[PDB]
Amino acid sequence: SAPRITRVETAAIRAVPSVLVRVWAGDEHGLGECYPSAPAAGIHHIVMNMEEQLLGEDPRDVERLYEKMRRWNIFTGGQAGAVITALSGIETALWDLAGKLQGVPVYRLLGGAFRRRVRLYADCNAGTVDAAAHHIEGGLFEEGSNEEYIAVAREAVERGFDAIKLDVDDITGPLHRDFWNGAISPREHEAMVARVAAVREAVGPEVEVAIDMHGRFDIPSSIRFARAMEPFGLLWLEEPTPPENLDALAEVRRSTSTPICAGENVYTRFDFRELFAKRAVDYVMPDVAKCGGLAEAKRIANLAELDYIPFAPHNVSSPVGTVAAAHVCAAVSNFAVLEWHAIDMPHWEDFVRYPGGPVIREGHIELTEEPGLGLELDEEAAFEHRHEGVPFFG
Amino acid sequence: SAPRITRVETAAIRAVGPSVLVRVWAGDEHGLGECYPSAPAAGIHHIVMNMEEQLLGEDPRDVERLYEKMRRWNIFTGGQAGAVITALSGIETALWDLAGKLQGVPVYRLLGGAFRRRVRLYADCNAGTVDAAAHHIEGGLFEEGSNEEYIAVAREAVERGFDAIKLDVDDITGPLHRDFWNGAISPREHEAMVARVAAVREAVGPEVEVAIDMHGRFDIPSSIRFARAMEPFGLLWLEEPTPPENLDALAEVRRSTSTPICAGENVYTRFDFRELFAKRAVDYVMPDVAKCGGLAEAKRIANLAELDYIPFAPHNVSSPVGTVAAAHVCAAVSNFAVLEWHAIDMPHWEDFVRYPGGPVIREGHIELTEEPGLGLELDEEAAFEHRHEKGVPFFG
Ligand SMILES: [Mg+2]
Ligand SMILES: [Mg+2]
Repeated sequence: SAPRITRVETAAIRAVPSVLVRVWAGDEHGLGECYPSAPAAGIHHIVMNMEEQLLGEDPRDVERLYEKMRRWNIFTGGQAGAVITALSGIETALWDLAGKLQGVPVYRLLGGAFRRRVRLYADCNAGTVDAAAHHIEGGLFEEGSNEEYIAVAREAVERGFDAIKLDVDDITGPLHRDFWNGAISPREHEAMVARVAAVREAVGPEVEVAIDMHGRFDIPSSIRFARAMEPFGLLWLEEPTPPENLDALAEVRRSTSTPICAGENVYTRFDFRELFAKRAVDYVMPDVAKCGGLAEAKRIANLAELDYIPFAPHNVSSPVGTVAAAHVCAAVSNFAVLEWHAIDMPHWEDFVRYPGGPVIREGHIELTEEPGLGLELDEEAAFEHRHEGVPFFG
Repeated sequence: SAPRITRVETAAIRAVGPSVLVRVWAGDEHGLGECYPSAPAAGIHHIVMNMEEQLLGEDPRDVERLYEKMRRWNIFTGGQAGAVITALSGIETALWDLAGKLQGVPVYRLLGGAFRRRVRLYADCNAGTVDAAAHHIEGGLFEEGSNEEYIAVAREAVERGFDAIKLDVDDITGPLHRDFWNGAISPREHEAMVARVAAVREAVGPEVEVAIDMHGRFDIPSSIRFARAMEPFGLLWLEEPTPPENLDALAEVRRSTSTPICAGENVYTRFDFRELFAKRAVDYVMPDVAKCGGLAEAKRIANLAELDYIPFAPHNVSSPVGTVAAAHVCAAVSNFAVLEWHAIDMPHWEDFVRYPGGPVIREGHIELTEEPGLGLELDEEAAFEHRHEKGVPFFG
């Protein structure tokens, strides 16, 4: 029927505040989500600014369409982050649209499906953190902070999960001497270990538990703290050091038996190419809605596959972004677990209408056979949660 | 008195591209900075604005501490590089300016001092051909006799007082380029390029310095074959033969020829230039102060290169505001070589700022004053006359 790109519109929903991107091929459209990065207003204008390049194009050639917007930003931050996260949502939409247009589920456009049910892992939060992921409410030198954690974990296993994840950082805490260096104090140190030890005993073994450090610390601290984690048999220790020098991560990884994980803050495929080269990790966790979309993500997984490195994507978006990734995780032979950060957000599922009923069930996500992404945004619901600048389509 | 930050405003002008202007206030006082023309100026705008809740009340004198505040503030919000970095770059400049006005000392005297007082520039002789993605408009490289048009400008620059010229040689959208996706150079497309080079060299002479940009569009084979050909013309350097992602590739090319390899306009932050210098991929380095991270960042970057005896020649595509700040840094480092000027084609470039003596540039050089904070002033008038309709609201 020779379809063509007709219009591209955005919208900002409040979740974990992500931006939705809709791409129309006449009466048809695809839906995309953009990792909640920097200001939503920003992603917005970046995405809309990509419309010219899109208009009049054929949706079925998404990979080509990707390289197009990507190379068009070479001199305007196309290696960057925001510009790419903005591209992540568009690409998803295109994938959604292409699948529906040809009438096939996205994963069949990614090489088929190695599996049809994807397993997840749930995050467990303490108080209230800010944009920099710092605890405004709660912390190491707190009180029922640990119990608060153990509780969330319990509910997580209860709700059907067998993989949990929690952070152990607090830089704006009283237990931290200086904000600028990455040093951990003797006392600050053992306080962390205890937080870990506690949850480990509560959940007992046979329950995968990963720990996040939000890349705040220095070489010595990271190393010290990592050896400490060894007797706990963690699924992994996330970003011990700052995301900018991968050589440091490698040095840390190389220093202990505890497995290392990162990827959340590395963008293009070219960058993971370097991450892998430095043998910097045991597990890779890129974010589909943030790194460049499903296509980019599959590649990254393919690269890791050559080294027998497990693929466990980072995900902190609505049911949309989450399903986008589910599709990727299904066409990748070396997938491990997909992240879920919504144990604390009751309305999460109201953002979309999924076939079976809920998206998540028994700790997994059961992908269907419907055409492309197989979703349906509930517009009144989404509006009921719209972030309030980024216009809601109209 | 305890100056604290009080207000942060933006504004998008029309330089070589829509560029966000940043103004920071600490009471009656303010500092001025200019962002690099990245993506939609609106995005740069918002990013900058979203940054205000982090500055209010801060002592704008500990500038470096504030960059790290915002940079680190953006760990999980695209702060590793690109847009967010170009944005902060503007805000950084402002503060570095504000601070100088407060302490009452020119900026270079805050960056460790000056090695030289007047900085030499180089003229890009492809300024008006500008495509948002660096592609060449209405024809490109080959055509009737473009070589003529280029020699005209080359000479126009020498006359203008310059002794350093920059030229393009890529026409990916031209009739002589077989495919837009691979980066192969055809037999005839190749001769076309060398022709452009030869034509300009024979015209201007051997003492004028000429560098050539490839806008990083080619594969290993083409880059290498073209580089080996650039050897006889004694170029100043050859800019980005391969795409800006893989530096190992850029390094592989550099080991290939005797033609000097230069790069750096597409890499942000000290952390990334470290890897660059690590791979020994450049003969020259050229980050962009209004894009990479700020004067401070740019100085660190120069220092890293100094270690390896590598020349520092920043990429410049901004108005008098960004441009001058760039010279402050050019002054505070021993390995400075040449700063870029990309406005030979726009008559009102100077009408944006009121500069101490007469104009800013004078005979291919920029002389620096002892006037606190940069030493320049926004001709609010001209500024607004050339505002940008698309949408970032002016200073109010
Ligand atoms: Mg994380
Ligand atoms: Mg260039």
